[PDB]
Amino acid sequence: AMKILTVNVHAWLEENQMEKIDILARTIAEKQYDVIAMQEVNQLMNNKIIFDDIREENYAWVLLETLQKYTDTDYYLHWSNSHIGFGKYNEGVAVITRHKIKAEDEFYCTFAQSVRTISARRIVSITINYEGQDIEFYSCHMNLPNCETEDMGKNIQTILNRTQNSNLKILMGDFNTDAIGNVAAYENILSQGLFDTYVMAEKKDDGITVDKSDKAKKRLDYIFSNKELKVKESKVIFNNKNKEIVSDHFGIEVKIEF
Ligand SMILES: [Mg+2]
Repeated sequence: AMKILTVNVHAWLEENQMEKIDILARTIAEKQYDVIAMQEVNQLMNNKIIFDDIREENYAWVLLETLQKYTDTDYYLHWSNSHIGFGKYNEGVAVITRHKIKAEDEFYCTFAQSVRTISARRIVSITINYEGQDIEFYSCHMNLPNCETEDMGKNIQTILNRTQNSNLKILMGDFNTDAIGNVAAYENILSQGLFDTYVMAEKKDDGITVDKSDKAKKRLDYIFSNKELKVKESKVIFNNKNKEIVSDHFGIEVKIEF
């Protein structure tokens, strides 16, 4: 039994930011997620390094320090910068985890690899040894499918080919692709040898992750798998129904057993 969460946090670009961080932290605390995957995690280019490449007030780092307020459980942070973002931010992705790790990677899944290009996207992977199996978790934030300088297929192939093994690869995040609207581009995702935990789930809700208040209701965020899994549940979270809103995207919360 393992519980996963993925959430595009729109870091430091949200109104009411501190309360929203607090909501997120409190939730992670109650639920005790094994792995949290986060996209649009920002830090100010001009702030001091704390350590590695992480600058003061990095959203993820703040989240973690807030998390410590509500749980004794040791959480670990792995973050990677992608490109120069909104304003004077570094935009990146992160993974938080309850578990210690065997491996960590940060790499570009895109052809663009310059911090000066919006379409350069770095991925963060984590390897956990769990119940005598090695599992790789990937936090992803992809470009629009129609993006004329990146091939989403190729990019996904880069992620999947980063390690050459027969490990369970779990691949989490914002894919900028509506499973309802642009079906051909969502089908294309799966063509890469991917299984969608939403579809595989025993219990599920409507699955909507972005709401612009059916005209404007979308499913843009996912949790994919390279193998078929026993997926007990797949709920949306932080949507003012199951927990308060913390971003401009809602999060996905998935329960897997193995
Ligand atoms: Mg956004």
